[PDB]
Amino acid sequence: GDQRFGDLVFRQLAPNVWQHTSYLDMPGFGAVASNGLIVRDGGRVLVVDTAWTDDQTAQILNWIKQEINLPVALAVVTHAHQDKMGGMDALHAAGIATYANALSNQLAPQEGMVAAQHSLTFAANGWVEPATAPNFGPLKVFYPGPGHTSDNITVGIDGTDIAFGGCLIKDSKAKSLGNLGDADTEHYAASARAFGAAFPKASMIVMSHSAPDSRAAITHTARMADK
Ligand SMILES: C[C@H](CS)C(=O)N1CCCCC[C@@H]1C(=O)O
Ligand SMILES: [Zn+2]
Ligand SMILES: [Zn+2]
Repeated sequence: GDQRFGDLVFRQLAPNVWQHTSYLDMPGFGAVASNGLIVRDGGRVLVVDTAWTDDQTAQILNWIKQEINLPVALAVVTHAHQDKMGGMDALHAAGIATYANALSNQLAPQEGMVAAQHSLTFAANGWVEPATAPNFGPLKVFYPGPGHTSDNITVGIDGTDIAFGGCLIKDSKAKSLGNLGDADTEHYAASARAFGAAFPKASMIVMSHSAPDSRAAITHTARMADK
């Protein structure tokens, strides 16, 4: 299943969907995996999240060229931390249009990230304002509320059973939500449940720091945020 391509790993999840995985030695935590997505929509490719670094992100684009060989129309990144936004400059160097929550772009400089070119804004109910996500094809973008960070967003893939929780969701047997340094501890639990309710038919939950899991990942995350 897994395909090793340099120091990255790619796994097909559905006919038009792949998970990209990249690793960063975080002193004190080991070599930490981070997952994002690659989606083919007809004659173009859409990317969810960068890798940790520009070099790794360029390797994602090289893998796309080899395995899909269609242009990358856009990328959307799911919050202003390095695992999701660390490779922005590589996307820009490649000419790819980039999108993030407006709040992620606001936070990017202080978090050490390069901002995306375009800002997404969200309705009161959490769904992206459609004019801010033009030409997103099957990507359905949802702001569940503050949790892992104030800016975290999530993405469903229409035509599949897949929803991507990014760093908000941990798998059903995880033991910790992380260090919570940037987390909204008051609202985290509600935000996790809101993600599940926004994508109620998704049976494959993809997330940044666990392999894909069933919907049990959402309720386990939500219970731990209760603490
Ligand atoms: C870099 C990354 C951005 S989500 C990060 O800070 N993490 C996630 C990796 C391992 C856990 C530590 C910390 C956390 O979530 O507590
Ligand atoms: Zn994060
Ligand atoms: Zn993360």
